[PDB]
Order: sequence, then structure tokens, then C-alpha cells
Amino acid sequence: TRAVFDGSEKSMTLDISNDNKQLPYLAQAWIENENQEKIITGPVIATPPVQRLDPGAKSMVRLSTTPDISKLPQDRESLFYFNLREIPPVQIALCTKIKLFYRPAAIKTRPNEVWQDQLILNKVSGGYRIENPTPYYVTVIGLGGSEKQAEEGEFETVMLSPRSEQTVKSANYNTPYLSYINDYGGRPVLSFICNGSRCSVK
Amino acid sequence: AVSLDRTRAVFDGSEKSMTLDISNDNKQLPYLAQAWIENENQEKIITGPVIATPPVQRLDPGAKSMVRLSTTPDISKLPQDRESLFYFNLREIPPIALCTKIKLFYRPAAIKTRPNEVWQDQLILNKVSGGYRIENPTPYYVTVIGLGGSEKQAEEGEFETVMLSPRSEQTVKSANYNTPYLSYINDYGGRPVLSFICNGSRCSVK
Repeated sequence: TRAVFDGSEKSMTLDISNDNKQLPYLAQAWIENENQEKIITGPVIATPPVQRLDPGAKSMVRLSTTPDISKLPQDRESLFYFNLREIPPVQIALCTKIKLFYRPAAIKTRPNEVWQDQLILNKVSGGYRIENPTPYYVTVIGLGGSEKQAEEGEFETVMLSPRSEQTVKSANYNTPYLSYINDYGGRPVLSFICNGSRCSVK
Repeated sequence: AVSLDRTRAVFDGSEKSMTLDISNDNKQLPYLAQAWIENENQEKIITGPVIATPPVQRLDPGAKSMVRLSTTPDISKLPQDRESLFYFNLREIPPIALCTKIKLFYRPAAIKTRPNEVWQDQLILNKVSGGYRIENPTPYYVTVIGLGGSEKQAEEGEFETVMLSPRSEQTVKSANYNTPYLSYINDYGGRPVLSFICNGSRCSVK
């Protein structure tokens, strides 16, 4: 659901398949920027745009970077979405979107480093203002009053941009807990300790 | 699996908004429903002039809900003498999503119709080589769902559904019937069948 790249490889292929055992499908592929608008001008592209996949048949999509990848900020992450839509040739289709995180080598991490423990919760009316002081995107799943309640979250509540703040509507908890998705797809839980209006990771 | 209450919608421009019912038919798991508007080119618009709220909502197992469609003040820049086409989109997110797209016809208040008013009987069928050049001289989109040499064939026969835009024409491949029968879908989901009389290459409704 997420791929991190640094632009050292100009191309990548994804394996796609028609999982429908009976009908043929067209598979449309395209890139969107972080605001989820289609971009056909780079700096990440996908080919081919369209292709027919017969029942049970396998194929691939090629993702490439263009020279304009180097005009992106080099001290923070940039986000793209790879989109796949499958429609038989009320329109009902299968639609997938994978998050592509452009992570410049200047901000490459070590595997035993957790930047997500720098999140701050600010107690505001009707919820919290979360600060992400890091150069990376932080995908939050659950926010609760216990590890259990944070672990139950089934969806991505909010996604925090590099070096940013966002307000989320939430009940005020004495002991706030939040789960996030890491680079490997896991969902660790953080516990916060509050001091009046501000809570930091224990 | 989130489902919609209808397959097509008409936005009555004499109203400020309208609502669409959605329901989570999965009784076991919760889903997120993401809703957005597209323009006639199937391009996403998030500023107006037609908006869907909320953009994203949580549906609990078996829950029912709704999506509200509203106009911004920019809606007054669309043509007021013809309908405009938008698409209403719905994406379900499981805890491999499904995406539904219906047509949203925006009908300005100036061309508001009476409930038993028919305009699809103003289509003109022109016999061209290989078929018919169909003209829609009205301010509405008209969807033809069948064409044949009898009432039976217009309804029973398999036809490629063709949508005509306001005040335009489209050519469809077909046999040359002496007396053509055309079927369309109205705003109520009815499927009336028209019969044409051709004098020369021009056919109009009896």
C-alpha cells in the first residue's frame, strides 16, 4: 500500500492481474499528486495508461521518474499516488491507490530509527492539533484512550505532511494512544504523557 | 459494499441541494465511503460548482446514510438554457476498493419540466448510409436504449446505449427500417417506445 523511492532507479515494474475468473478487464493506470489530482506531466509516470487483461491473465505496469524529480524539495518527502482502475470493456470498477513516497537520499533513514515518536498532541477544543516536526509523512490509524482502542482502528484517520500541524476531532483522553503505519506495513502504538495542553510520546 | 439508491440522477436547479441514500450492505464490517464530483470529461473538480459532502464518511456494519449534493454560487455561470453533465463518484474503502460512477444531470430552473412532460418525441432520425443521423434539438440529454423495426424489437433487441447531448446529433449504425421504433429512458426510469414515420430521408414521431 506504500513504496518508498529515492529516484536512484529511473524505472520500476508492478505485477497486476485480472483476478476475475470469468470476465476480461481494461486496467487504467495513472499518477496523482498529493492533492489527488491526475498529473500526466511527471515527475513520476506510469505505462501503459490502458491495457486489456483476459480472465486470470497477468501483466505489468511500469513506473518511471522524469528528470524533473530533481526540482522537488530535497529535505523532506513528497507524496504521489499510483492508481489502478479495472473496468469490464451504474459503472462499477475495481480501484486501487498505492502511496508512493519520494524520499530524497539526503533524508535517508537507518532501519532502527523511529521518527514517529516526535509527534506532539496539542489539546484544543473538540480534539487535538497534532504536530509532525519531521521531514516525513506520518500515517495515523487510531487515536484512543487505551492501547486496545488505538489498535482497533481499521482505517487511516489522518495523514500528516512533513513539518506540519493538523487538527483532528477527537474526545479528550487522559492517556492518549495512537497507532501509525511504518515503512514495513506494521502498526505500532505510541503512548503519550500530557502536561496541561501538550502531550509527547512516553 | 456500499450501494447507491439509484443509477442516474437529475439535479433540479430550482433547488439549492439534494440527497443520495447510500448503505453499507456488508453486515459484518465497516467501510469508508469517499464521494467526489467530476465534470462531463470525467475530470475531478473539488471547488464547484456542484459539491458532495461529506467527502469521506465512516459507515458501520449494515448502516444507512446519505451524501448531500450542493451548488456553489459559480453554478450561475453554467448555461441556463440547457442541461450540464456531471458524474457522481463513490469509492468504498474496506478495513481492493469498489468505485461507482453515476451520471448527474444538472437541469437549470429555466428549463424545469412538468412531471408528465415529454420532449424525447422531438428527436429526428435521418437516414444516412449505414444507419441514422439522430438529432436531439431539445435542451436535455436524451438516452436511446433501443431501435428496431417493431415495438417488440426496440424493447427486446440488444442495442448499444447512446446518449445525446442537448442540441446535438450522433450517428448510429443500423438497418434501414421503413417505420423505425425508438426506445428511451425518462427521468422516472420508464422506457417508452416511439414510432417514426419517414417521408424521404427524414423521420419524425407520428
